[PDB]
Amino acid sequence: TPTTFVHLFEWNWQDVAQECEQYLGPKGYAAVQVSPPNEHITGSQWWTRYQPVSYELQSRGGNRAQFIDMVNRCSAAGVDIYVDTLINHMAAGSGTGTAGNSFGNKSFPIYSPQDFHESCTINNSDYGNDRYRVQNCELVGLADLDTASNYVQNTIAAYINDLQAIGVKGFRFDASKHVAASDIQSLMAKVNGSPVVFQEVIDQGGEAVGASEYLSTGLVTEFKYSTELGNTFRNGSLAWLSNFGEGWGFMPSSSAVVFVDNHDNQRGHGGAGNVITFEDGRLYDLANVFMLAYPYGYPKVMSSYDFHGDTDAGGPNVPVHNNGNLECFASNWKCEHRWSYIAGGVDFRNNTADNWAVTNWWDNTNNQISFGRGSSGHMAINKEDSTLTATVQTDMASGQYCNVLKGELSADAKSCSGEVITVNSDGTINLNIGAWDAMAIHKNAKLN
Ligand SMILES: [Ca+2]
Repeated sequence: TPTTFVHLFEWNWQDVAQECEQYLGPKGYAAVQVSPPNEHITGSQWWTRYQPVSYELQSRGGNRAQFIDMVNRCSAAGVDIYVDTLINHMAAGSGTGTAGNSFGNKSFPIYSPQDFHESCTINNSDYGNDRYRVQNCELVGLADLDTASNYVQNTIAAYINDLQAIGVKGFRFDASKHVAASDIQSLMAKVNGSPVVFQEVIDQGGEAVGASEYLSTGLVTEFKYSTELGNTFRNGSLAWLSNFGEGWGFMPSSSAVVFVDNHDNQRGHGGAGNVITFEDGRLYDLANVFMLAYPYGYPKVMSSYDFHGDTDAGGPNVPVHNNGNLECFASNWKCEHRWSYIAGGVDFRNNTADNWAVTNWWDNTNNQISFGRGSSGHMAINKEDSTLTATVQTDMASGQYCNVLKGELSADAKSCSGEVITVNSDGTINLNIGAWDAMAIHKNAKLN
Protein backbone atom coordinates (compact mmCIF):
# COMPACT_ATOMS: atom_id res chain seq x y z
CA THR A 1 0.00 0.00 0.00
CA PRO A 2 1.31 3.49 -0.89
CA THR A 3 2.11 5.41 2.32
CA THR A 4 5.06 7.71 1.68
CA PHE A 5 6.02 10.46 -0.76
CA VAL A 6 9.35 12.12 -1.64
CA HIS A 7 10.56 15.63 -2.45
CA LEU A 8 12.86 15.54 -5.50
CA PHE A 9 14.22 19.01 -4.72
CA GLU A 10 15.40 20.81 -7.86
CA TRP A 11 15.25 17.62 -9.98
CA ASN A 12 14.53 18.42 -13.66
CA TRP A 13 11.52 16.73 -15.34
CA GLN A 14 13.56 14.14 -17.29
CA ASP A 15 15.39 12.98 -14.17
CA VAL A 16 12.07 12.67 -12.31
CA ALA A 17 10.40 10.70 -15.13
CA GLN A 18 13.32 8.23 -15.19
CA GLU A 19 13.39 8.03 -11.39
CA CYS A 20 9.69 7.10 -11.39
CA GLU A 21 10.19 4.16 -13.79
CA GLN A 22 13.46 2.80 -12.44
CA TYR A 23 13.06 3.34 -8.72
CA LEU A 24 10.08 5.14 -7.12
CA GLY A 25 7.42 2.93 -8.69
CA PRO A 26 9.18 -0.43 -8.05
CA LYS A 27 10.06 0.59 -4.47
CA GLY A 28 6.55 1.74 -3.61
CA TYR A 29 6.80 5.53 -3.16
CA ALA A 30 3.28 7.00 -3.46
CA ALA A 31 4.14 10.31 -5.04
CA VAL A 32 6.70 12.93 -5.86
CA GLN A 33 6.63 16.60 -4.83
CA VAL A 34 8.37 18.53 -7.63
CA SER A 35 9.85 22.05 -7.47
CA PRO A 36 7.60 24.89 -8.79
CA PRO A 37 7.00 24.17 -12.53
CA ASN A 38 5.72 27.66 -13.41
CA GLU A 39 7.65 30.61 -14.87
CA HIS A 40 9.95 32.14 -12.25
CA ILE A 41 12.77 34.72 -12.11
CA THR A 42 16.15 33.99 -13.76
CA GLY A 43 19.18 33.21 -11.58
CA SER A 44 20.97 30.13 -10.24
CA GLN A 45 19.75 30.23 -6.61
CA TRP A 46 17.29 27.54 -5.52
CA TRP A 47 14.91 30.21 -4.18
CA THR A 48 14.27 31.77 -7.61
CA ARG A 49 11.61 29.04 -7.93
CA TYR A 50 9.65 30.84 -5.20
CA GLN A 51 9.29 34.12 -7.11
CA PRO A 52 6.67 33.45 -9.87
CA VAL A 53 6.41 35.57 -13.02
CA SER A 54 3.45 33.73 -14.63
CA TYR A 55 1.76 30.33 -14.67
CA GLU A 56 3.31 29.15 -17.94
CA LEU A 57 5.02 25.77 -17.46
CA GLN A 58 8.52 26.88 -18.51
CA SER A 59 10.95 26.66 -15.60
CA ARG A 60 14.40 25.54 -14.58
CA GLY A 61 13.00 22.01 -14.54
CA GLY A 62 12.06 22.11 -18.21
CA ASN A 63 9.28 23.06 -20.58
CA ARG A 64 5.59 22.18 -20.78
CA ALA A 65 6.14 19.14 -23.01
CA GLN A 66 8.79 17.67 -20.68
CA PHE A 67 6.53 18.34 -17.67
CA ILE A 68 3.54 16.61 -19.29
CA ASP A 69 5.82 13.72 -20.31
CA MET A 70 6.98 13.38 -16.66
CA VAL A 71 3.42 13.23 -15.31
CA ASN A 72 2.44 10.57 -17.86
CA ARG A 73 5.49 8.37 -17.30
CA CYS A 74 5.30 8.64 -13.50
CA SER A 75 1.58 7.89 -13.63
CA ALA A 76 2.23 4.75 -15.73
CA ALA A 77 4.77 3.68 -13.09
CA GLY A 78 2.13 4.14 -10.35
CA VAL A 79 3.56 7.38 -8.93
CA ASP A 80 1.55 10.61 -8.40
CA ILE A 81 2.88 14.14 -8.92
CA TYR A 82 2.27 16.88 -6.31
CA VAL A 83 2.95 20.41 -7.52
CA ASP A 84 4.48 23.10 -5.29
CA THR A 85 1.91 25.90 -5.83
CA LEU A 86 2.64 29.57 -4.96
CA ILE A 87 -0.66 30.96 -3.68
CA ASN A 88 0.59 33.94 -1.64
CA HIS A 89 2.80 36.03 -3.90
CA MET A 90 4.60 36.94 -7.11
CA ALA A 91 8.23 37.98 -7.72
CA ALA A 92 9.77 40.99 -5.98
CA GLY A 93 11.13 44.00 -7.88
CA SER A 94 11.54 43.80 -11.66
CA GLY A 95 13.24 41.59 -14.26
CA THR A 96 12.65 38.69 -16.68
CA GLY A 97 11.18 35.22 -16.32
CA THR A 98 12.24 31.80 -17.54
CA ALA A 99 9.72 32.00 -20.41
CA GLY A 100 10.80 35.46 -21.60
CA ASN A 101 8.09 37.48 -19.88
CA SER A 102 9.03 40.82 -18.31
CA PHE A 103 7.66 42.14 -15.04
CA GLY A 104 8.18 45.11 -12.75
CA ASN A 105 6.49 47.38 -10.19
CA LYS A 106 3.89 44.71 -9.37
CA SER A 107 3.02 44.52 -13.05
CA PHE A 108 3.07 40.95 -14.39
CA PRO A 109 1.66 39.35 -17.53
CA ILE A 110 -1.37 38.09 -15.52
CA TYR A 111 -1.61 40.63 -12.67
CA SER A 112 -1.76 44.40 -12.35
CA PRO A 113 -0.68 46.46 -9.32
CA GLN A 114 -4.34 46.47 -8.26
CA ASP A 115 -4.32 42.69 -7.80
CA PHE A 116 -1.94 42.96 -4.86
CA HIS A 117 -2.25 44.20 -1.31
CA GLU A 118 -0.78 47.63 -0.65
CA SER A 119 2.93 47.24 0.20
CA CYS A 120 4.04 46.83 3.82
CA THR A 121 6.76 44.71 5.38
CA ILE A 122 6.20 41.67 7.59
CA ASN A 123 8.35 42.12 10.70
CA ASN A 124 9.43 39.21 12.89
CA SER A 125 7.30 40.41 15.82
CA ASP A 126 4.20 40.47 13.57
CA TYR A 127 4.10 36.67 13.70
CA GLY A 128 3.30 36.69 17.40
CA ASN A 129 0.87 39.60 17.54
CA ASP A 130 -0.47 40.85 14.19
CA ARG A 131 -2.25 38.39 11.94
CA TYR A 132 -3.31 41.23 9.64
CA ARG A 133 0.32 42.08 8.82
CA VAL A 134 1.33 38.40 8.53
CA GLN A 135 -1.37 37.81 5.90
CA ASN A 136 -1.50 41.19 4.12
CA CYS A 137 2.08 42.42 4.18
CA GLU A 138 5.05 41.26 2.10
CA LEU A 139 7.14 38.24 2.98
CA VAL A 140 10.71 39.41 2.29
CA GLY A 141 9.60 41.88 -0.41
CA LEU A 142 7.49 39.43 -2.45
CA ALA A 143 4.41 41.14 -3.97
CA ASP A 144 1.50 39.97 -1.82
CA LEU A 145 -1.42 38.83 -3.94
CA ASP A 146 -4.91 39.98 -2.99
CA THR A 147 -6.17 36.43 -2.36
CA ALA A 148 -9.67 37.70 -1.48
CA SER A 149 -10.06 39.01 -5.04
CA ASN A 150 -12.32 36.97 -7.35
CA TYR A 151 -9.96 37.61 -10.25
CA VAL A 152 -6.93 36.36 -8.33
CA GLN A 153 -8.81 33.32 -7.03
CA ASN A 154 -9.98 32.44 -10.57
CA THR A 155 -6.47 32.80 -11.97
CA ILE A 156 -4.86 30.49 -9.39
CA ALA A 157 -7.78 28.05 -9.61
CA ALA A 158 -7.47 27.96 -13.42
CA TYR A 159 -3.78 27.07 -13.05
CA ILE A 160 -4.55 24.32 -10.51
CA ASN A 161 -7.35 22.97 -12.74
CA ASP A 162 -5.07 22.98 -15.80
CA LEU A 163 -2.56 20.88 -13.87
CA GLN A 164 -5.28 18.41 -12.87
CA ALA A 165 -6.37 18.04 -16.52
CA ILE A 166 -2.74 17.14 -17.32
CA GLY A 167 -2.79 14.50 -14.60
CA VAL A 168 -1.34 16.20 -11.51
CA LYS A 169 -2.92 14.58 -8.42
CA GLY A 170 -1.88 16.88 -5.62
CA PHE A 171 -0.69 20.31 -4.60
CA ARG A 172 1.52 21.89 -1.96
CA PHE A 173 0.21 25.33 -1.00
CA ASP A 174 3.35 27.34 -0.36
CA ALA A 175 3.34 29.99 2.41
CA SER A 176 -0.21 29.10 3.47
CA LYS A 177 0.20 30.90 6.80
CA HIS A 178 0.47 34.16 4.86
CA VAL A 179 -2.97 33.64 3.34
CA ALA A 180 -6.21 33.80 5.34
CA ALA A 181 -7.76 30.34 5.80
CA SER A 182 -11.06 31.76 4.48
CA ASP A 183 -9.34 32.89 1.24
CA ILE A 184 -8.08 29.32 0.74
CA GLN A 185 -11.61 28.02 1.44
CA SER A 186 -12.95 30.30 -1.33
CA LEU A 187 -10.14 29.23 -3.63
CA MET A 188 -10.87 25.51 -3.13
CA ALA A 189 -14.54 26.02 -4.03
CA LYS A 190 -13.24 26.84 -7.54
CA VAL A 191 -10.99 23.76 -7.73
CA ASN A 192 -12.35 20.77 -9.66
CA GLY A 193 -12.83 17.54 -7.72
CA SER A 194 -10.79 16.79 -4.63
CA PRO A 195 -7.02 16.64 -5.25
CA VAL A 196 -4.59 16.00 -2.42
CA VAL A 197 -3.70 19.37 -0.90
CA PHE A 198 -1.15 19.93 1.84
CA GLN A 199 -0.46 23.36 3.29
CA GLU A 200 2.86 24.73 4.48
CA VAL A 201 2.21 26.35 7.84
CA ILE A 202 5.16 26.74 10.20
CA ASP A 203 3.69 26.67 13.70
CA GLN A 204 5.89 25.80 16.67
CA GLY A 205 3.52 27.63 19.04
CA GLY A 206 2.98 31.25 20.07
CA GLU A 207 1.94 32.41 16.59
CA ALA A 208 -0.99 34.76 15.91
CA VAL A 209 -1.91 32.50 12.97
CA GLY A 210 -2.20 28.83 13.88
CA ALA A 211 -1.81 25.57 11.97
CA SER A 212 -5.21 24.33 13.23
CA GLU A 213 -6.88 27.05 11.13
CA TYR A 214 -5.99 25.17 7.94
CA LEU A 215 -7.29 21.73 8.92
CA SER A 216 -10.54 22.02 6.94
CA THR A 217 -8.80 22.84 3.65
CA GLY A 218 -6.40 19.90 3.57
CA LEU A 219 -3.35 18.37 5.22
CA VAL A 220 -0.91 20.65 7.04
CA THR A 221 2.85 20.43 7.53
CA GLU A 222 3.51 19.60 11.20
CA PHE A 223 6.85 21.36 11.78
CA LYS A 224 6.93 20.33 15.45
CA TYR A 225 7.59 16.76 14.32
CA SER A 226 10.82 17.65 12.49
CA THR A 227 12.04 19.79 15.39
CA GLU A 228 11.13 17.46 18.25
CA LEU A 229 12.37 14.33 16.48
CA GLY A 230 15.66 16.03 15.77
CA ASN A 231 15.92 17.31 19.31
CA THR A 232 15.11 13.96 20.87
CA PHE A 233 17.55 12.04 18.63
CA ARG A 234 20.42 14.44 19.35
CA ASN A 235 19.80 15.60 22.91
CA GLY A 236 17.16 13.38 24.49
CA SER A 237 16.19 9.76 25.06
CA LEU A 238 14.44 7.68 22.39
CA ALA A 239 12.41 6.17 25.25
CA TRP A 240 10.48 9.47 25.32
CA LEU A 241 9.01 8.75 21.89
CA SER A 242 6.60 6.06 23.17
CA ASN A 243 3.68 8.49 22.84
CA PHE A 244 5.03 10.73 20.02
CA GLY A 245 2.30 12.56 18.10
CA GLU A 246 -0.90 14.10 19.51
CA GLY A 247 0.47 13.15 22.92
CA TRP A 248 3.23 15.77 22.46
CA GLY A 249 0.75 18.41 21.30
CA PHE A 250 1.00 17.70 17.57
CA MET A 251 -2.01 18.06 15.23
CA PRO A 252 -4.24 15.06 14.34
CA SER A 253 -2.24 12.26 12.67
CA SER A 254 -4.61 12.04 9.72
CA SER A 255 -4.09 15.78 9.02
CA ALA A 256 -0.29 15.92 9.20
CA VAL A 257 2.52 15.80 6.67
CA VAL A 258 5.71 14.98 8.63
CA PHE A 259 9.42 14.89 7.75
CA VAL A 260 12.90 14.67 9.31
CA ASP A 261 13.90 17.76 7.32
CA ASN A 262 12.73 19.77 4.32
CA HIS A 263 14.43 22.06 1.79
CA ASP A 264 14.01 25.13 4.04
CA ASN A 265 14.92 23.82 7.47
CA GLN A 266 18.02 21.97 6.25
CA ARG A 267 19.25 25.50 5.43
CA GLY A 268 18.29 27.18 8.71
CA HIS A 269 14.89 28.57 7.61
CA GLY A 270 12.25 27.29 10.03
CA GLY A 271 14.56 25.02 11.97
CA ALA A 272 17.65 25.36 14.16
CA GLY A 273 20.78 23.19 14.19
CA ASN A 274 19.00 20.33 15.96
CA VAL A 275 17.25 19.42 12.69
CA ILE A 276 18.80 16.19 11.38
CA THR A 277 19.89 16.18 7.69
CA PHE A 278 21.90 14.02 5.23
CA GLU A 279 25.04 15.61 6.67
CA ASP A 280 24.46 13.60 9.82
CA GLY A 281 24.84 10.29 8.01
CA ARG A 282 23.79 7.34 10.18
CA LEU A 283 21.92 9.65 12.59
CA TYR A 284 19.76 10.59 9.58
CA ASP A 285 19.26 6.91 8.76
CA LEU A 286 18.00 6.18 12.25
CA ALA A 287 15.72 9.21 12.42
CA ASN A 288 14.10 8.20 9.11
CA VAL A 289 13.67 4.61 10.30
CA PHE A 290 11.76 5.82 13.35
CA MET A 291 9.57 8.21 11.31
CA LEU A 292 8.74 5.56 8.68
CA ALA A 293 8.05 2.80 11.21
CA TYR A 294 5.99 5.00 13.58
CA PRO A 295 2.27 5.36 12.66
CA TYR A 296 1.92 9.15 12.75
CA GLY A 297 1.32 11.40 9.75
CA TYR A 298 1.92 11.10 6.02
CA PRO A 299 5.76 11.05 5.73
CA LYS A 300 7.69 12.94 3.09
CA VAL A 301 11.23 11.65 2.45
CA MET A 302 13.69 14.41 1.55
CA SER A 303 16.02 14.11 -1.47
CA SER A 304 18.79 16.72 -1.46
CA TYR A 305 21.96 17.88 -3.12
CA ASP A 306 25.19 18.65 -1.28
CA PHE A 307 25.18 22.45 -1.15
CA HIS A 308 28.67 22.68 0.36
CA GLY A 309 27.63 25.08 3.11
CA ASP A 310 26.15 27.57 0.60
CA THR A 311 22.51 28.03 1.65
CA ASP A 312 21.68 30.06 -1.48
CA ALA A 313 23.19 27.75 -4.10
CA GLY A 314 21.09 25.97 -6.70
CA GLY A 315 21.55 22.31 -7.57
CA PRO A 316 24.41 20.38 -9.34
CA ASN A 317 25.43 21.19 -12.92
CA VAL A 318 24.98 17.55 -13.78
CA PRO A 319 21.78 15.47 -14.16
CA VAL A 320 21.05 12.50 -11.85
CA HIS A 321 20.85 10.11 -14.80
CA ASN A 322 24.04 11.08 -16.63
CA ASN A 323 24.75 8.91 -19.69
CA GLY A 324 24.09 5.65 -17.85
CA ASN A 325 25.88 6.87 -14.73
CA LEU A 326 23.91 7.69 -11.52
CA GLU A 327 25.11 10.93 -9.92
CA CYS A 328 23.99 9.89 -6.42
CA PHE A 329 25.53 9.55 -2.95
CA ALA A 330 28.53 11.82 -3.48
CA SER A 331 29.06 15.59 -3.75
CA ASN A 332 26.19 16.21 -6.20
CA TRP A 333 22.73 14.67 -5.63
CA LYS A 334 22.54 12.85 -2.27
CA CYS A 335 19.52 10.68 -3.22
CA GLU A 336 18.44 9.90 0.35
CA HIS A 337 15.30 8.22 -1.01
CA ARG A 338 17.67 5.46 -2.32
CA TRP A 339 19.61 5.05 0.95
CA SER A 340 19.23 1.49 2.26
CA TYR A 341 17.68 2.30 5.67
CA ILE A 342 15.35 4.90 4.17
CA ALA A 343 14.03 2.82 1.25
CA GLY A 344 13.76 -0.08 3.72
CA GLY A 345 11.70 2.06 6.10
CA VAL A 346 9.38 2.94 3.20
CA ASP A 347 9.00 -0.77 2.50
CA PHE A 348 8.20 -1.38 6.18
CA ARG A 349 5.52 1.34 6.25
CA ASN A 350 4.00 0.06 3.02
CA ASN A 351 3.66 -3.45 4.47
CA THR A 352 2.30 -2.59 7.90
CA ALA A 353 -0.42 -0.23 6.62
CA ASP A 354 -3.06 -2.71 7.78
CA ASN A 355 -2.24 -2.13 11.47
CA TRP A 356 -1.67 1.46 12.65
CA ALA A 357 -1.16 0.68 16.33
CA VAL A 358 2.16 0.67 18.15
CA THR A 359 2.33 -2.68 19.96
CA ASN A 360 4.65 -4.14 22.60
CA TRP A 361 6.75 -1.02 23.10
CA TRP A 362 10.07 -1.72 24.83
CA ASP A 363 12.98 0.54 25.78
CA ASN A 364 15.99 0.55 28.12
CA THR A 365 14.75 3.88 29.61
CA ASN A 366 17.22 5.60 27.32
CA ASN A 367 18.42 5.08 23.71
CA GLN A 368 17.32 1.56 22.79
CA ILE A 369 13.72 1.07 21.62
CA SER A 370 11.63 -1.62 19.97
CA PHE A 371 8.02 -1.82 18.92
CA GLY A 372 5.68 -3.64 16.61
CA ARG A 373 2.80 -2.90 14.29
CA GLY A 374 0.82 -5.88 15.51
CA SER A 375 1.55 -9.07 13.56
CA SER A 376 2.49 -7.04 10.47
CA GLY A 377 5.99 -6.08 11.53
CA HIS A 378 8.49 -5.29 14.26
CA MET A 379 11.49 -2.98 14.54
CA ALA A 380 14.27 -1.91 16.90
CA ILE A 381 16.77 0.94 17.06
CA ASN A 382 20.02 0.91 19.05
CA LYS A 383 21.47 4.32 19.68
CA GLU A 384 23.59 3.38 22.70
CA ASP A 385 27.31 2.58 22.50
CA SER A 386 26.91 -1.12 23.30
CA THR A 387 25.11 -3.95 21.51
CA LEU A 388 21.37 -4.31 22.01
CA THR A 389 20.94 -7.99 22.95
CA ALA A 390 17.57 -7.92 24.73
CA THR A 391 14.83 -10.44 24.02
CA VAL A 392 11.70 -8.60 22.91
CA GLN A 393 8.14 -9.85 22.49
CA THR A 394 6.40 -9.56 19.07
CA ASP A 395 3.03 -10.70 17.68
CA MET A 396 4.72 -12.16 14.63
CA ALA A 397 4.62 -15.65 13.18
CA SER A 398 7.75 -17.63 13.96
CA GLY A 399 10.24 -18.10 11.15
CA GLN A 400 13.03 -16.27 9.30
CA TYR A 401 12.75 -12.69 8.13
CA CYS A 402 14.93 -10.33 6.08
CA ASN A 403 16.03 -7.24 7.98
CA VAL A 404 14.64 -4.92 5.27
CA LEU A 405 16.85 -2.02 6.35
CA LYS A 406 19.89 -3.97 5.13
CA GLY A 407 18.54 -6.03 2.26
CA GLU A 408 15.53 -7.61 0.65
CA LEU A 409 13.71 -10.86 -0.08
CA SER A 410 14.64 -12.51 -3.39
CA ALA A 411 11.99 -13.20 -6.05
CA ASP A 412 11.62 -16.90 -5.13
CA ALA A 413 11.59 -15.94 -1.41
CA LYS A 414 14.35 -18.43 -0.55
CA SER A 415 16.93 -15.85 0.54
CA CYS A 416 17.63 -12.31 1.71
CA SER A 417 20.43 -10.04 0.49
CA GLY A 418 21.08 -8.78 4.02
CA GLU A 419 20.99 -10.26 7.53
CA VAL A 420 18.25 -12.60 8.66
CA ILE A 421 16.18 -12.09 11.82
CA THR A 422 14.62 -15.06 13.61
CA VAL A 423 11.24 -14.88 15.33
CA ASN A 424 11.16 -17.74 17.88
CA SER A 425 8.20 -20.12 18.38
CA ASP A 426 6.97 -17.97 21.28
CA GLY A 427 7.07 -14.80 19.18
CA THR A 428 10.22 -13.40 20.79
CA ILE A 429 13.33 -12.08 19.02
CA ASN A 430 16.79 -12.30 20.58
CA LEU A 431 18.17 -9.02 19.28
CA ASN A 432 21.80 -8.54 18.23
CA ILE A 433 22.02 -4.92 17.05
CA GLY A 434 25.32 -3.03 17.10
CA ALA A 435 25.73 0.56 18.25
CA TRP A 436 23.89 3.05 16.02
CA ASP A 437 22.10 0.42 13.99
CA ALA A 438 18.55 -0.89 13.58
CA MET A 439 16.36 -3.70 12.32
CA ALA A 440 12.88 -3.89 10.81
CA ILE A 441 10.96 -6.94 9.62
CA HIS A 442 7.49 -7.35 8.12
CA LYS A 443 5.10 -10.16 7.22
CA ASN A 444 5.80 -9.75 3.50
CA ALA A 445 9.57 -10.32 3.74
CA LYS A 446 9.42 -13.78 5.34
CA LEU A 447 11.56 -16.69 4.11
CA ASN A 448 10.73 -19.86 2.09
CA1 LIG B 1 -0.64 37.23 1.80
